[PDB]
Amino acid sequence: SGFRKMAFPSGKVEGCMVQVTCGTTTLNGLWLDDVVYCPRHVICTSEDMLNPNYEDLLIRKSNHNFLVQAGNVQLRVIGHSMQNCVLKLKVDTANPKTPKYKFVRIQPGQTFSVLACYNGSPSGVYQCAMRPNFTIKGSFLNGSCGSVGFNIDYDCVSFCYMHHMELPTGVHAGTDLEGNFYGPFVDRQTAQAAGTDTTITVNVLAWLYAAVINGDRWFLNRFTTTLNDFNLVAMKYNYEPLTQDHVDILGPLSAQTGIAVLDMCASLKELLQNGMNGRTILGSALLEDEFTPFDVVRQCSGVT
Amino acid sequence: SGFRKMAFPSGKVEGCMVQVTCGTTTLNGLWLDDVVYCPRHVICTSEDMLNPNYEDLLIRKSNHNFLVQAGNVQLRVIGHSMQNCVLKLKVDTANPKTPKYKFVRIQPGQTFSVLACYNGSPSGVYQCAMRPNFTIKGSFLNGSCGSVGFNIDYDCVSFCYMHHMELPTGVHAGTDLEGNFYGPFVDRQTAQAAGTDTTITVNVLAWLYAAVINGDRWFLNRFTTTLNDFNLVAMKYNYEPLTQDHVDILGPLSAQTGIAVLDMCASLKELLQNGMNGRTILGSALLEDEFTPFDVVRQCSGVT
Ligand SMILES: c1ccc(SCCN2CCOCC2)cc1
Ligand SMILES: c1ccc(SCCN2CCOCC2)cc1
Repeated sequence: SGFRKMAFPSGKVEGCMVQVTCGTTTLNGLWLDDVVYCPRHVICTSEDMLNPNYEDLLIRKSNHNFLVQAGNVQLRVIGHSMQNCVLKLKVDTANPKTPKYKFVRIQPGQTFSVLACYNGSPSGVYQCAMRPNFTIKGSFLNGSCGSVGFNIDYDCVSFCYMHHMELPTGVHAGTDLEGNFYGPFVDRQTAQAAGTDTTITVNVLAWLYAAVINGDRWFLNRFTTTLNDFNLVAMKYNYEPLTQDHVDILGPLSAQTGIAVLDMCASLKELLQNGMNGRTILGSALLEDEFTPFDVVRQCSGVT
Repeated sequence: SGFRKMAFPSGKVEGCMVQVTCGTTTLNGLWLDDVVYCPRHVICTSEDMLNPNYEDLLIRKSNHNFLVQAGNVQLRVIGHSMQNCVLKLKVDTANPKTPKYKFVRIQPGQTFSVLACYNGSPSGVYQCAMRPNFTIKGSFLNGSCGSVGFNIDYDCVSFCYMHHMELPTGVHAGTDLEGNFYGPFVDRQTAQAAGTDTTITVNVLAWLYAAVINGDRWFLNRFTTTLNDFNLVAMKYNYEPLTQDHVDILGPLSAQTGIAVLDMCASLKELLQNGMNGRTILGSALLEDEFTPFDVVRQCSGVT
């Protein structure tokens, strides 16, 4: 029993982290096979970052300008290319610790683990969610760029995020591993404001199911609702609309607990309208939205 | 910027996890050098667990009754001994992935990472604290016993916890790596009730400092207090007494922020007396106590 905000074990990703230096900028890269992936802004001076022309800055860079260090050993760069907002540095050595892997682009509401790194060395691992406004709420200091977000399926690491920047509001923006930003963000030091940070409703419902499975049940009420009625309440409270696809994904948790999805929606509706009245659910005084239905099943069933 | 509940990177510990089976009981062991450490209740039938005599049960066990599997490869057991509530299985092979390590016994209020494992395979990593009642609030299903808690200092893993049992209240109890339980708990299926789960005051103050460093400052007030006055409030709210040792440990955070420790105590006093009034601090609607002063400095400074 118990329910914790749990990250994937980080060892497979730890084995992939390297330091990339270009001139005076050092950040992190991801070494998979004979390619090192890193944010393209590694080529920028803090001056360049106000309005960088990346193609023009890169003309001034040779293979030997990218210094790649894996532990205390230098890798030989034998090619480089820019794919969207990432650089791919071809090295002469395949990473011997390369796990089975994929590159995936996640949808808002999806959770993943971040291995926060500095100078190619891991500092910590935490769980977070792609917010509906395509930001994440991370913990990143200068030097953390190129840190990655991932999910694991048994022995296959799916990489979904590489860290690139902090908005003036202290929320985080980044790319998939093909270098495409999540949301409308660009790798430039400009005014970039995030949109509404709505609550990920299907994840709150998943976590309420986790609560019931773990014996936190005070919030279960006598009511039900409809998807349309619930959705009127969701819109009022800046919650994401609930779809039938979300209802279907919650089916296994509904089945385990015997609480119909729409009844749990009616419990959620009362919590929104009434507040928690100083009570907690799974040690939280707010409704947690960074567990997916898949996360709750995985944790509640003990998948390795 | 940002502040996350962050676990240590788990790779060094992942390399140490093995499956231990005795008869029909499978749980996790920790393989360091040529010794595998696991809970002694691996020798018990669910029947034995009501009133086990471990010395008598162990007489019936030979080296060949302990099946130790590291990945898909069997280890040869060449000796076994019982140290308090752990078994030490001597194997014929030193773990080649043995990190630099220590065994430490932590104090209540200290935080550590747990690598939750099943059948010797890692499922997840999370951060938690030794509660003042010597329980922890984990996420452990059947088969998770022998999962370990640890801290890392650069390249040295300090192991502080091995998981042994769940109390009837769904909180967790375990040992240090010499097999001594934290608190008064025993490895028997009996009535064992936990004492008061007080709040770890020095950790709340550390997290309020983290909040100020990260720009969450609404709760800063115009007041100060004394250690005696604060402590009268702490006792009323089931907070641990604050000592001058705690004040001294908060000194670096006081210095960074320019907020005297006793002024932050006065802010905490007002939050206790007034509540949060529907506001949040670092995305929490309650006062978080599972970050130590050392954790806040580590995260806020980017140690690897
Ligand atoms: C993010 C990162 C990688 C992928 S793999 C599919 C992408 N393709 C395949 C390779 O050419 C470019 C487009 C998906 C999402
Ligand atoms: C917990 C686990 C191990 C230690 S090392 C010091 C313990 N000693 C040394 C070995 O003999 C038994 C006593 C400390 C706390």
